[PDB]
Amino acid sequence: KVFGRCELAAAMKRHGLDNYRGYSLGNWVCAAKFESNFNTQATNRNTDGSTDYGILQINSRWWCNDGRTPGSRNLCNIPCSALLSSDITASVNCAKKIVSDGNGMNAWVAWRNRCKGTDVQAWIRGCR
Ligand SMILES: C[C@@H](O)CN1CCN(CC(=O)O)CCN(CC(=O)O)CCN(CC(=O)O)CC1
Ligand SMILES: C[C@@H](O)CN1CCN(CC(=O)O)CCN(CC(=O)O)CCN(CC(=O)O)CC1
Ligand SMILES: [Cl-]
Ligand SMILES: [Cl-]
Ligand SMILES: [Cl-]
Ligand SMILES: [Gd]
Ligand code: NA
Repeated sequence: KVFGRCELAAAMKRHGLDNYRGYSLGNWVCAAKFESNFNTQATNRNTDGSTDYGILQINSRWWCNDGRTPGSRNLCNIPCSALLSSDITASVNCAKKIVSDGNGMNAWVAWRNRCKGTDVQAWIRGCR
């Protein structure tokens, strides 16, 4: 599924992401835009053999099982394929554990380089 901006904000807000660990809703929509272009089905292969999955490009090295990332962890206890669903529940619960782990939203390279220090509220501007 490719989400609209307002549609994704209302779904992330309903799953409790708004101000989660002090990160306003604008930071999360911004991250999703530059990680996946709002597409749940996005995948990107990393040079170490791990793969990034879904709207927030979560990372088979540590967070989920794709059966092809040797000696990796599954700390969200999910198949990576669950992170590609039109339902973002798995992606959101998994992101709650990542952003809680010590480095906050710096875990998302595109958030750090394209959202951090900007007018992030612009990303939910006009939404009900
Ligand atoms: C809401 C309208 O803006 C829709 N829109 C009309 C055309 N826009 C005009 C403009 O945005 O000023 C220019 C192109 N636009 C650049 C950009 O958005 O930054 C990329 C495509 N957009 C992406 C989007 O808007 O989400 C969809 C089409
Ligand atoms: C040409 C306009 O589209 C100018 N636009 C500024 C104003 N936009 C317009 C809008 O989308 O309504 C509102 C804020 N916008 C939200 C979003 O696009 O998702 C993020 C910033 N954008 C990033 C981008 O377009 O890639 C900068 C370019
Ligand atoms: Cl915001
Ligand atoms: Cl594996
Ligand atoms: Cl933090
Ligand atoms: Gd824009
Ligand atoms: Na794994």
